[PDB]
Amino acid sequence: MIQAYLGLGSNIGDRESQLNDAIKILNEYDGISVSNISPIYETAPVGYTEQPNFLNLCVEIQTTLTVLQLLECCLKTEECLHRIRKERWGPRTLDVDILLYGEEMIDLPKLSVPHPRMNERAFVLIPLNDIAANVVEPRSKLKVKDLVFVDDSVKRY
Ligand SMILES: Nc1ncnc2c1ncn2[C@@H]1O[C@H](COP(=O)(O)CP(=O)(O)OP(=O)(O)O)[C@@H](O)[C@H]1O
Ligand SMILES: Nc1nc2nc(SCc3ccc(F)cc3)[nH]c2c(=O)[nH]1
Ligand SMILES: [Cl-]
Ligand SMILES: [Mg+2]
Ligand SMILES: [Mg+2]
Ligand code: NA
Ligand code: NA
Repeated sequence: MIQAYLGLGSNIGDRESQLNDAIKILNEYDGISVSNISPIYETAPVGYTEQPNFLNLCVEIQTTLTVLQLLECCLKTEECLHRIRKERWGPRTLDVDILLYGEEMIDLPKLSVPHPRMNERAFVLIPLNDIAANVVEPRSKLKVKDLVFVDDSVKRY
């Protein structure tokens, strides 16, 4: 059994209902057991143009899946939630990102763990710190509580 952390996001549709449904679906896969869920935060979009605000959270799982098996479950969950994939990025019903998989470092064309952008994302680190403050991010070798930073664009929902 591996302790892993997922980052979830939604910025279109009924954001909160979609996040809750996603967690339930994730938990229903054999080999994934949801053990903790952060508070939900409303967050300003980063890395693109002006877009509707996100609801973001983090989830702790105990898994017996390999990290690629896990990734398949994450992407299937997005499909259950009807996520649209057009030529250009836009708002999405659900995004399920693998943040951390134990202390492992994976670099494959289809999978990068720890997530390559997490250490500079408040919408990740603030909810992650609520459930994983003492977990080590293996690239930096820092605990989450030593990466997190204050960011007024991330608010409790
Ligand atoms: N840690 C990770 N978690 C989830 N998908 C990952 C991943 N590392 C790589 N991927 C790949 O990323 C592909 C595109 O996923 P998307 O969800 O569209 C990116 P995004 O989550 O919108 O952007 P972001 O990575 O900047 O958060 C997936 O099909 C998967 O193969
Ligand atoms: N707050 C926040 N910003 C995030 N930026 C990304 S990737 C660029 C992007 C893609 C589509 C979109 F509509 C807005 C921004 N994912 C995010 C997330 O989950 N939360
Ligand atoms: Cl969508
Ligand atoms: Mg994603
Ligand atoms: Mg993402
Ligand atoms: Na399960
Ligand atoms: Na790579």
